[PDB]
Amino acid sequence: IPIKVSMRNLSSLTIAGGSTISSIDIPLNPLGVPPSTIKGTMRTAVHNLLPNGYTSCGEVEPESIREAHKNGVCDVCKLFGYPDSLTGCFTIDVSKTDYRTSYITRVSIDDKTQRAKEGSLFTQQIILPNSDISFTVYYNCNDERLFKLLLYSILDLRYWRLGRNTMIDVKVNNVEEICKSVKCDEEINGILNQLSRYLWE
RNA sequence: AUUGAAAGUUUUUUUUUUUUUUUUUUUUUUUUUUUUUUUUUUUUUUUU
Repeated sequence: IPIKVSMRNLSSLTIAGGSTISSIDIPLNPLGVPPSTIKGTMRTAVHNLLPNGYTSCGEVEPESIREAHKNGVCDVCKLFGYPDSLTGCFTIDVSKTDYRTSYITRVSIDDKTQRAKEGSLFTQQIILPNSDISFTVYYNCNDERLFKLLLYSILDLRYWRLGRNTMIDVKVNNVEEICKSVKCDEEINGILNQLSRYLWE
């Protein structure tokens, strides 16, 4: 079930990728925004903002993940996949490319005085705000509670940082096919309506 | 059902301080309010 999600950053969004040829203190990924960044950020938001009636490992160590999975549910961990049990649950791909770029710099003001610290000046590469990013979340499994959890994940992504504490506003450009596919629930309809438009008009 | 897997390149840092668009520069120098015009004409200090 495809989910055509369009996200537009509300600030000077940026991520650090890398390049052998680079000079900016804060690099950028050559392709743009990778699916891994989105997936990890969404998982973090879900764990920190966990909807009622769900379980989250909230662990980085795979051994700790296994220890949490000793009981063995971790609804969030099931949605994002066991380390070595399930092949997968959902996929993220980004098609749009060719973002805008500009080099800015930042300082660190002294505390005792109000002047900039001598030698605390570093630069940062950013993506210009109000730039649209479209990515599709292909959920291949067959489960409604996990699908609702994924929708809650996307919704919570709105109230969450994405790269250098940069605010974002997620928008879903498909409600008709989502309702047509399966489980056009009233709660599902309400959350999809909430995600249908930007939080900030 | 890929040899096979699951991890946000993330956190954290105010491009800030020092500096009066300031001093000097007189809206003055010149030009007669003069110029032609008669306070003039008419009238008996006086009658029954």
